[PDB]
Amino acid sequence: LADSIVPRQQWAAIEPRRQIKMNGRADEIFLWQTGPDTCSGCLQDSSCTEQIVKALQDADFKEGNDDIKYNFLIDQDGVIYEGRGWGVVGQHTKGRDSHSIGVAVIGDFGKKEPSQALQDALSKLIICGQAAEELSSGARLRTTPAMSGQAFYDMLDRCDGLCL
Amino acid sequence: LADSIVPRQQWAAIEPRRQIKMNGRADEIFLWQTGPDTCSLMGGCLQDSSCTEQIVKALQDADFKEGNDDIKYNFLIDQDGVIYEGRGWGVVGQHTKGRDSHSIGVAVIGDFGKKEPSQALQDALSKLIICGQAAEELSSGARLRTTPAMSGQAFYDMLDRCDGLCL
Repeated sequence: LADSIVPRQQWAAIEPRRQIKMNGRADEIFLWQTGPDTCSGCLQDSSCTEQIVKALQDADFKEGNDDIKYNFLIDQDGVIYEGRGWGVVGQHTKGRDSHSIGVAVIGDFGKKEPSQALQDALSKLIICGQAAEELSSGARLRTTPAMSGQAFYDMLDRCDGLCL
Repeated sequence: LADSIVPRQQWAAIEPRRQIKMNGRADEIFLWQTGPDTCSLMGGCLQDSSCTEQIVKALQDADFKEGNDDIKYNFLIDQDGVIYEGRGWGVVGQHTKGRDSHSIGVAVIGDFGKKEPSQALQDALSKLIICGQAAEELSSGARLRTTPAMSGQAFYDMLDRCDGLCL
């Protein structure tokens, strides 16, 4: 908490091969998980989650995407990573990328719920985005078990949103 | 909580005479109170009513008259937690003589010589900084600087015993 969002240059990101500007404020936030297999310890590691971001971008390329598919990413220790950033249409939620923000939580949460550190980072990213008119003040957080993992989904269901 | 910062145009701001950009993040936040004499201009209002937007405009007018390039502060916060955009992020203000080049000036609307600021105002203050830091506009260790003369005894006393805003 209290740090800055890690910019594209910190994790040595490649310029995108195409960047489509978003038509004003996003009013939705789609939460996805990178997967229990992301590894291809380093759940926090010593700045290991930073090369994972770099890698995810590389993966997203071979897949035909214009750049890493998410607008932001968050690791289990609470550090936020700038993906496509604010104002750019991502390629994360088929057919719904145009007016939403796509966030990816690094790791799998099909069995274990997210750390309070990760949850806090997410709440922060939302509050700050809204403060700066990047996100609509009513933006709903959307996800499903298939998207962010049963453990993550179950948690939002219990705390009617992020816990505490 | 989820509300955006109020942009210049929402309070009918007139464009700056000149806008000087700021090289590098700001490493310090200077706190100033608009004073007990804030209700002066026309003569509750300082509370929830949005008469506050009219006060921000009034301040700008006062600052122009004195020769400033625009309203003196980068941001202003009222007692209900509403944050208003002054000069905004990345621009040098004219709020703390000699120290404007690498800092952010925040004015708190009211008189805090005797009464501490509402909790709503503190949280907004807290949010502004944290979001400034997240967006890399303020350094990660930026110090909230002030004195009783600048922001009122009551405000100074509170930050002084909590080494910054109280949790």
